[PDB]
Amino acid sequence: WDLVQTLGEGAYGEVQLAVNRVTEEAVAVKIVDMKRCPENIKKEICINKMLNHENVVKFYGHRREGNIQYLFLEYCSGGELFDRIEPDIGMPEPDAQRFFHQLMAGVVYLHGIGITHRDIKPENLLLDERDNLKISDFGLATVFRYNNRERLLNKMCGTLPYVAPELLKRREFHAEPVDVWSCGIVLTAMLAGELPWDQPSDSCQEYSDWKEKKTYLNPWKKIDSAPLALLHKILVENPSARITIPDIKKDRWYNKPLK
Ligand SMILES: Cc1cc2n[nH]c(=O)n2c2cc(-c3ccncc3)ccc12
Repeated sequence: WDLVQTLGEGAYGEVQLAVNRVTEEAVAVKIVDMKRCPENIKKEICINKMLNHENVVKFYGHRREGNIQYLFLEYCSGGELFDRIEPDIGMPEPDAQRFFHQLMAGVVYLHGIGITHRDIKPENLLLDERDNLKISDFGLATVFRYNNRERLLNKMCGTLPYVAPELLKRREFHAEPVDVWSCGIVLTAMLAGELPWDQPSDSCQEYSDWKEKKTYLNPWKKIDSAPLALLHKILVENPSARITIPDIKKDRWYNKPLK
């Protein structure tokens, strides 16, 4: 394999595009220099070897080589879902809905084999050539159920505007509804083209305005009542009152045929 261009850097390293010379196959390569991490990078591989789904970025292999680690990962040639949300516009409601469905199938599968991605946001929803959505990056993901026994979480991980309010208050919390919340901030982004708030916290006027049901404001006013009816159920402060993926699957707007 040989490295063509540089797809998305940041911290852990870079995903670079790599095309093989002879075979006519291109598939991305995360590059991690452990000088910082060795016990973390083996957790992402652990968790990647578990995964196999049409809505999750496939894993292929890895080669440790000195301080360097290479994670060979399915190439998603449609880029990020971040780059298809237009500022203060968002996207066509029928495209929003199609992506939510494929997003609920990826997380329904994760949750079923006891993984939680923990940092779901548009940057981490890649897309293939036929524009099917894939869940990407499991280096913050973790095992919230093993041998049919659930472990509540307590560590603060994620990105502040997608994170669930209980992750800043409660000292321990279930992993599933934190993924359900993130997926609802992603639904507001796809239909509103802005993120509602910095963080779901209490000295934050925007979140306090949502809890007061001031939907006559941004971003909620750019969203139609059907899919705003559903967001009302996902972005609930109390995790045990919050909706679940089987009850999203029966939502009016989730099963509404959109043009
Ligand atoms: C950050 C990241 C991880 C990744 N894993 N697998 C992939 O395809 N990517 C990425 C692919 C792109 C991309 C960029 C331009 N055109 C198509 C795809 C960008 C970032 C990533």
